[PDB]
Amino acid sequence: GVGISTGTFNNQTEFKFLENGWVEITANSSRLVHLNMPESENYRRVVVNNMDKTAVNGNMALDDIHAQIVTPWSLVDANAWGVWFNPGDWQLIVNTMSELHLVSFEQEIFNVVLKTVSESATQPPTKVYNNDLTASLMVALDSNNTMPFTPAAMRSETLGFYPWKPTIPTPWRYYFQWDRTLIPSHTGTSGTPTNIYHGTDPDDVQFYTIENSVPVHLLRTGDEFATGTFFFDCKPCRLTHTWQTNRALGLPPFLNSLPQSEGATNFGDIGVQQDKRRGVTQMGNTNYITEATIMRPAEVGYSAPYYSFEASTQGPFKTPIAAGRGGAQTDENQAADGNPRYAFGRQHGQKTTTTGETPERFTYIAHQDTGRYPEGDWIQNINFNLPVTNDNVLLPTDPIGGKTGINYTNIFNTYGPLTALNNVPPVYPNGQIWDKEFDTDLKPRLHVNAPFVCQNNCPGQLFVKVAPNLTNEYDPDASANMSRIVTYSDFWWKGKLVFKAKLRASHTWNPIQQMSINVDNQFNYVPSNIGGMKIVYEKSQLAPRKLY
Amino acid sequence: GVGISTGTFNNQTEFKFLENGWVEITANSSRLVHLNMPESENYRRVVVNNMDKTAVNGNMALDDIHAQIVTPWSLVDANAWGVWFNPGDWQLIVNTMSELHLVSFEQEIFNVVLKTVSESATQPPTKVYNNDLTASLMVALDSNNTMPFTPAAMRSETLGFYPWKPTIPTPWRYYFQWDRTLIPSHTGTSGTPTNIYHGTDPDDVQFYTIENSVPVHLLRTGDEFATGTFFFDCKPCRLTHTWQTNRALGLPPFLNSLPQSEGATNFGDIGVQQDKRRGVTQMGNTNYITEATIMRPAEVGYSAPYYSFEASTQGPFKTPIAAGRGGAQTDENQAADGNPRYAFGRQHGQKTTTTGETPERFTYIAHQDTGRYPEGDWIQNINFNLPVTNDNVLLPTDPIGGKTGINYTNIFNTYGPLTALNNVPPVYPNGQIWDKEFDTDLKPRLHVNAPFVCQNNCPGQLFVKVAPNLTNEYDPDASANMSRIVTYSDFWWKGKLVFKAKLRASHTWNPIQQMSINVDNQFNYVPSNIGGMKIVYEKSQLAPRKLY
Amino acid sequence: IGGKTGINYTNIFNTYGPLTALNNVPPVYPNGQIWDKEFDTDLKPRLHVNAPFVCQNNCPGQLFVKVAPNLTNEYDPDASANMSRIVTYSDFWWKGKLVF
Amino acid sequence: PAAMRSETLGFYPWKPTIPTPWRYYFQWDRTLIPSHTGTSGTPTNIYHGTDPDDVQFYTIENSVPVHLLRTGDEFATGTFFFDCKPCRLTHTWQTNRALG
Amino acid sequence: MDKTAVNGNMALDDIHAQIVTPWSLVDANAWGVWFNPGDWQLIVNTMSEL
Amino acid sequence: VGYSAPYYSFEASTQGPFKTPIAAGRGGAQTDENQAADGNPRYAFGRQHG
Amino acid sequence: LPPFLNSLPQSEGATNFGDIGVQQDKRRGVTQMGNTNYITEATIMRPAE
Repeated sequence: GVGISTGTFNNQTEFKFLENGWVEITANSSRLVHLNMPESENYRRVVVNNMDKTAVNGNMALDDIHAQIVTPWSLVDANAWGVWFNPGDWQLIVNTMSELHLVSFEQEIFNVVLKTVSESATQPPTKVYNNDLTASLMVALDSNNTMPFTPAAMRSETLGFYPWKPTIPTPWRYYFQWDRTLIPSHTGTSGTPTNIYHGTDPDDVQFYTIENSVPVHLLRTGDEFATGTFFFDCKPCRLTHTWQTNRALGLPPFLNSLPQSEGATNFGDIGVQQDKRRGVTQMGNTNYITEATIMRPAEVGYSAPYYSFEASTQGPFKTPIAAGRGGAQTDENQAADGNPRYAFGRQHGQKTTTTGETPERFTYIAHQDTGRYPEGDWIQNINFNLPVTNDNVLLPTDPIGGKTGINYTNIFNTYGPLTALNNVPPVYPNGQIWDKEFDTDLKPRLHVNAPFVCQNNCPGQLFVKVAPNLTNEYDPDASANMSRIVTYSDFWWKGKLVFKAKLRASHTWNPIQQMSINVDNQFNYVPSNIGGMKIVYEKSQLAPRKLY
Repeated sequence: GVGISTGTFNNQTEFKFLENGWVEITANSSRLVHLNMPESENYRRVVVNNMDKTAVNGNMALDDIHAQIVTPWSLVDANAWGVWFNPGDWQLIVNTMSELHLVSFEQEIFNVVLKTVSESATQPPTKVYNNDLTASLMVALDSNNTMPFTPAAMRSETLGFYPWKPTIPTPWRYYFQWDRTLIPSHTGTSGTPTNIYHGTDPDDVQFYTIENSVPVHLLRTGDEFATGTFFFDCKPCRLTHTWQTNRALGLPPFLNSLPQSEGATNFGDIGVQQDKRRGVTQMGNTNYITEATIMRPAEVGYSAPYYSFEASTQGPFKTPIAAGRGGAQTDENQAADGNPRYAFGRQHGQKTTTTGETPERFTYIAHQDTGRYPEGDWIQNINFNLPVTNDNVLLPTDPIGGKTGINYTNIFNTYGPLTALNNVPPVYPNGQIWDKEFDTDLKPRLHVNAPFVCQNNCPGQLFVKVAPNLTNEYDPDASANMSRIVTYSDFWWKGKLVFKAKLRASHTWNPIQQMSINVDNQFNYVPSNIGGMKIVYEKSQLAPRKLY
Repeated sequence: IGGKTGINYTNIFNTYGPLTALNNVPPVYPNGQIWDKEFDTDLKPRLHVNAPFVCQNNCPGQLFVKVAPNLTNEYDPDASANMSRIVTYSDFWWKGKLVF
Repeated sequence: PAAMRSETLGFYPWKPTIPTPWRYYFQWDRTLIPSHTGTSGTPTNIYHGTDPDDVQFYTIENSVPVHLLRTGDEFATGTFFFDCKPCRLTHTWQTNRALG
Repeated sequence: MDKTAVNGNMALDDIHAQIVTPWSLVDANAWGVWFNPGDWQLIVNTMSEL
Repeated sequence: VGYSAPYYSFEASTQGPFKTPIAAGRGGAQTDENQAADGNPRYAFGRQHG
Repeated sequence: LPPFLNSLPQSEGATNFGDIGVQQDKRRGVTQMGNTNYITEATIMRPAE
């Protein structure tokens, strides 16, 4: 009814321990969503063109030319870790569990309130907000996944992370087809390369509308819309990292001489010469069996061509890399490729009382040792004389193509049938939870943006829009814009995400690295005297696991 | 039989998760115990007298005069935390659980081996060790608790903490009655005070023997002795600490002025004068309602007379204190009373390859804020004029009895019917697990040495002794010592301690302090290149809990 | 005591013992508290000095109330300023029932 | 408990009342050395800060289910049942000088 | 701290830290909420335990 | 019956000084409003509460 | 548990005493003095009073 509520606020996460060390995690989340009427009631087709920026030779990485369809609908997106967990629940899950399953997902909309602004133009020009009890909110649930899938976590435009703060939805848009061609150059190149935007191929035109595809529900004040329960079928995401490289697989060599005194410089020693040892190598012309030459079962990780831009029908793009380097060799100073860098605003983890429009940034360096250190690689000739000569090695200090800043590791690629690698780790709080698999014949082995991939079907997207509120003067045969009453809405969203985890067990004599609070990160978890909150990122794969 | 084994080595700890968030922890432990034949086969009554040490005036804290009965039996004692858990299992229990129950306890002895040394006196004088298949080992289990209860963890004489290292049992002894009287003095006292050892009261003489009290089992090589399962009935031991003092109980005052800018120096302010506020105090002649004067429901902790030696029938002793101070005010520099100090050797956590006979020491500072800071206490007159006068306060800088190093906090005592306090926390690895309740009419509310107190009955003590191996020449009517064959033994001990714990839950937005490994304590959990191991102490009450 | 003429030994005296008998606190009309919560500690106090009844295992839960946010048309969560709301208040009726 | 700050509901049934703005204590560390009037120098009057081992930040939203009430709505707590010792309405007069 | 900076006034300490929440509390834990002086006179004069 | 407590005794701890609570104070023929005592509570309140 | 005696008497008499063969600052056990290495019979921790 008019003065009857249709739902209940709930933002609790529960832990229900089953038998055999399985625990059912059910995270609830509720928000207050503020929605304005759209700027235009029509679908647009806008072409973005920053050709003045890439007209300077060398700046071809800054390309932004694309085409998109601007729709009057808005999207409610809750596909991020920080929507469902606070740092206490995340510390509990990360420290106590070993693997994670994704079970189900629901959402609903209740307690709709529509108000109209009537700006009484005084000399202090005021505005009185009145309830419009007969206005409607239009809600479309794309359960068959007919619309193009747009995850909002990649643009940092999901729901907010604080339960006591009102949030906004994202204006929806999708990509339209275009053709462009950009020839690269460098600073000090004679002439201008081709920088051409061709247009649209008629064989690839797809124009989607919400009205022709999805049934749209009209919600007044006493109405309530509830999505049913979707059920996932996914692979488990493991909360442990591996440390073993190719240099630490299998049986170590037997030491015939052990140290007799304590110290960091009392080393052990194999008492056999390198040309008198036993074991298997893969060098048919070499009697040396060392730690770098001994045969391993497979290879962990691979080398990829890093900072490689590939061009296609719609312009250049960067090549994605599955796992980057990180650990004792690389810091914030030592720049690497493969580690993602997140940017976000005050709604998603930045300090709420900060000044300026510069976002907050961090680079996520994972714990799994599956990367490569490109400054220590080399090729050598198959003759394999051990004091190697100048013209028999390919070093990373040798120029490729005459360019002194390019070596062979920039174009190297060692992916093969012996390559083993790991899935991507979850990133709290800004990371995505699930993702959709590509509708192609040969599917990729992993995604670099989400730990779960719903294979057959994913949860349908939820669209929302304020219904048009017309005035007395309205002529559809006139070419001008539709004149509407200034209306906005407030509704309550409530979701429920259910997981399933397994409690970890101790295997070693020594303790394990855990997530804790100390004197350094103390004031990152409490509000300030004004109420400024923030959410700093936390690691997810803390405990180690033996690979082999 | 002779060539048949009678048991299985087991040193695994299991975690069996039940329903409703309860987990059954079952710790197994196994050792190899090395036992020699006793020095004498008789019971002795030895009186220890260090009267030359306390003959100097002022050293009366160094009293060691007592009397004891030296028995030829040895004790197998496994009442310590480090016998049952490694640091990985302790990290799991401390980080994941909230309370701890003690359920049952078993032990057994198997695979007995008795050998005789026959020293063939050559010029390199050798010794050949021969199996004596008909020798016996005597095992007595005092299941009715007839012998006096002696816990070996208070003298650091339990079993070892490493499963791959052979251990020894403790030679048993108990206290005999004596009477002594020592009058204290100081350096520069005219004359000598009374330093007299009187003797034994005949009303209090108790001489216990193992043979007249306990049935003794004789074990040959094919024999095996197994204690049954004892079942505890105890209160649960909680793995969370409290932080709330008397200054943080109840509703805070309402602030009429909040800060407008961020900073450590933008304070809030109650906008009411101290003589115009509302609330309840306990001062009938004072209109001031401040944070120190406002009525609280009860009192947390108490003041005790610290470093107070009390004298009785058998000499002076220190007064035990339940909870000492510790935290932001006290460090290793700022000495305190109430916090225990442990000393131990290479078998119990010291570095195994260290040099010297100086033991390893640490002071255990707990996390629970239930102590007192004696430098900030004061008494004042009941007239309560607020700028207080010199002769109306009792300060800790005022001398008591004319002594400049003694103030009133050394003789103060504020235990009352309003005092609330907490049980003692477990100390890993050197701390005791269970303790026996006193057989008196009015029992103490807690013990300062063990978190569990078995009230009605405790597990019985296990005594062990090599049976006498006589030679051909033996005359009992001759006053000389019995001549025996030099014999020793090796047997395997195996115990099983079962607990019950409850998994913790998250309640706050912020994370909780956990136990972790880092770059500082990294090499405390791995062996060295010689095999030197150590066990450093770990805290047990890490998470906080609201008191009120 | 200690050379101070305004302090005697009764200010530092304490004669609580195992022979001490004493009474519970009396109710104070009208300003006094009715019930109180027991401390969640291992060794609990024998009485409280502020309420005659102490609910030992559990006490009645507290009741919190708040007016829901009433936003205007201009609202930007990415702006560091304060949320602008419509000035709202409430009136409700409370009704309790205590049985002795 | 709000009775210790004199901030409960009103005592007259025919008079409108207000509720109390909620707040709780956060952890801090401070140290104050006492003195008297006419003491040479200044004692230590230091506010240290917060211990990270004792930080507890509670919110209503993450802990309690919150009901939304419009005009036609009504919220009713169930019946809680106490288990307490009886409070006696008689006093004792006998000292140690009047026993036996 | 300006109040307790004068020597001798250390009973007037008010330094603490608190969390200020936007919620309000309905508290009816007092004797005067439930009884008028007539009912209190009846209970006090006629009864012995409660 | 009853006990003696250290009266107007301020104890200090981690978070500052506080007064020691006393269970029962004196009162009767010897003590009046003039004769100040310790243990008896003192209430302050406003127009809403009496 | 009493302390272990490393030297027992060899003759009978009221003045043939035993002796702990460890110095007072070299013994093991639990005390309640955080600033003292001496473990004597008056300093050693007892369960209650």
